[PDB]
Amino acid sequence: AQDYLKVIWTAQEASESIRKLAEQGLVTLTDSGRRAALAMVRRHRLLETFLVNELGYRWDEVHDEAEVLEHAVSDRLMARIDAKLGFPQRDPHGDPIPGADGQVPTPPARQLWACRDGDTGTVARISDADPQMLRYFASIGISLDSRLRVLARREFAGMISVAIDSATVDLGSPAAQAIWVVSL
Amino acid sequence: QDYLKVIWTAQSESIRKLAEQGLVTLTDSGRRAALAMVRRHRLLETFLVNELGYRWDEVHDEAEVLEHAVSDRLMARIDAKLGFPQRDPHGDPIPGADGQVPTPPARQLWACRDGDTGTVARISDADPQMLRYFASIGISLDSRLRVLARREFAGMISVAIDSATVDLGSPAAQAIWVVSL
Repeated sequence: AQDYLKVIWTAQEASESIRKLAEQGLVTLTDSGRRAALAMVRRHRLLETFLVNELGYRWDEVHDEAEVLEHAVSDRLMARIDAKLGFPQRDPHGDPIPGADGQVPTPPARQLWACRDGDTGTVARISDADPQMLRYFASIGISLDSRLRVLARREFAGMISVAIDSATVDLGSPAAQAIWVVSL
Repeated sequence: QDYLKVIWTAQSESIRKLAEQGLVTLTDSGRRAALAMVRRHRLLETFLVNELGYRWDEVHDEAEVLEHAVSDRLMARIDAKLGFPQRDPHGDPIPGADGQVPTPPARQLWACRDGDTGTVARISDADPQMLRYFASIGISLDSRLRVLARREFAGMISVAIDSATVDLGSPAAQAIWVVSL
């Protein structure tokens, strides 16, 4: 039932259990659903950061693991992970790690598809909904904090070329439309 | 399924269900499946203590639950973190990935006789209160001991530490294993 909270919430970022969340005064996300979904997101993202940074994972596999440990990790263990991790703020993908209060440090970023020619920015967020995408960005050089310079906006070709802190590369419309970037 | 561990440490109808899986009084695949869970609930304890700053006596109730959610890749990478842990924070030997299991000719403390000396190497984590007792009186792994007075009745034994002299009861002394050198 709690698997849809990190969905209904992450939408702005099967009815069986939907009528079961509202059975807890939880759901139309009310005031409690925000902190519930934000807590579960905190656990998931923190697990991603821990597996990647400490246990030497790659940012594409790290998801399918944390989707089960979230239902077997205590709050003590989670707080000591958050302590060892340096109290982080973001995924290895750039997904913001909220605080225990509802901080959710969202960065002022728009999608690489929303940019135009001559614009520059820093890769602050990469979508994780598909590991092949993260494998591709690992293949090129699109990591976090990478600085991109948009060269060509060919909407007719459904592409957009960018320059990377290294070389140029051509990214498709759905490719460069996951990856979020902060301007200038 | 947790019985796989307790039947391995010493070596109802809950054990027959492992003969159903072809595991048990341990078979080759049975003692090879106990090696798994035993590596889990051991690498997990030494990871909690050594990396995430735990303090024993409360790593049991955690690893006993994480053991049912750790993948072989996760366990192998934890082992690669520690690199390459041969023994529990309580003293239980980490079974080698091949299945060697280090060799500790270790006797009980109560089973020792008067005058015997030896390095302690394994402590039971069944009772965390007992672990806090062992921490406060000053006994931990690798501290040489000397059986001074094994009193068969009523359940007492006086031992000399290298830190002292402790009068340990039988329920306590039945939780210390010791090698002799």
